[PDB]
Amino acid sequence: LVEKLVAVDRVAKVVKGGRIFSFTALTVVGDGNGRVGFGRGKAREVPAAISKALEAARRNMITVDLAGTTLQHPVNARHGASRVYMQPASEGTGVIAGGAMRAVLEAAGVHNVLAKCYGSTNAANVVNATFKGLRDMTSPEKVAAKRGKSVEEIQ
RNA sequence: UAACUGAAGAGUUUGAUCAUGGCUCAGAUUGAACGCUGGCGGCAGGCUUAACACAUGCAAGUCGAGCGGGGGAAGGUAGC
Repeated sequence: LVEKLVAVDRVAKVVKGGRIFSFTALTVVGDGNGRVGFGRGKAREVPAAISKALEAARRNMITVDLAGTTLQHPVNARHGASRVYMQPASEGTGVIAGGAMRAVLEAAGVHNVLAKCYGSTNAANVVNATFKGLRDMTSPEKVAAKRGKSVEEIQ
């Protein structure tokens, strides 16, 4: 099970006579063959936050249907102010995307894809948008089943 | 046979946060200039500014089988 750590940030909370500092961690876990999830964790120390984030990522998982090593069709997704566009590519292209998208795509098992961010580049929001798009991608068999047709009829 | 296949972000407003929004950076390119340094070859390029003023040399001649004159070389013949 491959695990990636997207970002680590230090946050502060104000009390009388000083401030309390903490750490947040965003991580993405996956199997490399269509199962992927992400999570966040808050702690006083960085390793504890990473462990909690990994546990949350393992608890929140979905299944993604791929076409070999690439996407089925172009995808547009959004979450808040972050918008993402993803497009299938031919073999040998690679993963042409930013780090936040790259982590999710590589954990989910995509090898050739072109991706682009618009709007805000906040890591959590970008991961959310990419996750939603991968969740909502469809497939010819599902399309044929829903329309009451055959795969060769659908083309 | 073939004539196309293509898109990455980062820093900075606050005691944290999300958004909006400017500024800055990572690329490619040049008829370039400057600083330090400097062996060779091939192929290219070389006043972007004053359509400012120009010394000097060259950059449009050729035809005697169109024509009349006129020159200077030799040769031959004569004499002394």
